[PDB]
Amino acid sequence: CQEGPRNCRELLSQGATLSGWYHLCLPEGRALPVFCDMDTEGGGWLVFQRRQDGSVDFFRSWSSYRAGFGNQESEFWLGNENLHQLTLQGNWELRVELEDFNGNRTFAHYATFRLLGEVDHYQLALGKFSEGTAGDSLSLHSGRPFTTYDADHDSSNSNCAVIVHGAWWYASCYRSNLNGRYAVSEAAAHKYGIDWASGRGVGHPYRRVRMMLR
Ligand SMILES: C[C@H]1O[C@H](O)[C@H](O)C[C@H]1O
Ligand SMILES: [Ca+2]
Repeated sequence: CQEGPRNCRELLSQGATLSGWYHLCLPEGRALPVFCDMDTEGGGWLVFQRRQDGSVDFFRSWSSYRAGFGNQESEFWLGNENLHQLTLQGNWELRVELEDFNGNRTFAHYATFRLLGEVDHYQLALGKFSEGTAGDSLSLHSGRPFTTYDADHDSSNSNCAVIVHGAWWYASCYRSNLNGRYAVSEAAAHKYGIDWASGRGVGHPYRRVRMMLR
């Protein structure tokens, strides 16, 4: 791509008012299919992660997390390199949306979100918590490198990704684990699941999750 829209706000501004899959032209001149939410909170949100049904396996390698994986019509991880490139310029606010098995929605908002490069293991650079009924469960993870089952960078004597079955900016191990193993009900819940500590707490998973930037 020579050029095209740099982000979902630009798309909205030019009259793309329906949420859905669009192409962004990234700073290096590469076109990237992304999901834009044009409707929630004024719209213009780049949805980079979504859990909905357990249809997609989230227990994936460093390379899969780097490049992205999943299905456009359901669950996906956009990819760490994409997120690093997107967030190299500009301030992007993070909105996390969580929905439990009862359909109760709760949200968390952080002022900025940025990923460092692969050399720094896509370390998370997270702004301060602004508001959210779900509470703050990502602050712990700021300043921490990403780890996967084949790339242990956490602060644990073991590999947190293996132990807890996911991929995240693990410490030893987490306050949030949104890329963790899917569970279709509280009865099928895993020891460590799609957890938000300040929300429903560790071991008490959610039914739907999105992470998104604007
Ligand atoms: C071993 C450890 O794993 C994570 O950090 C959980 O949040 C709490 C705990 O059980
Ligand atoms: Ca370790």
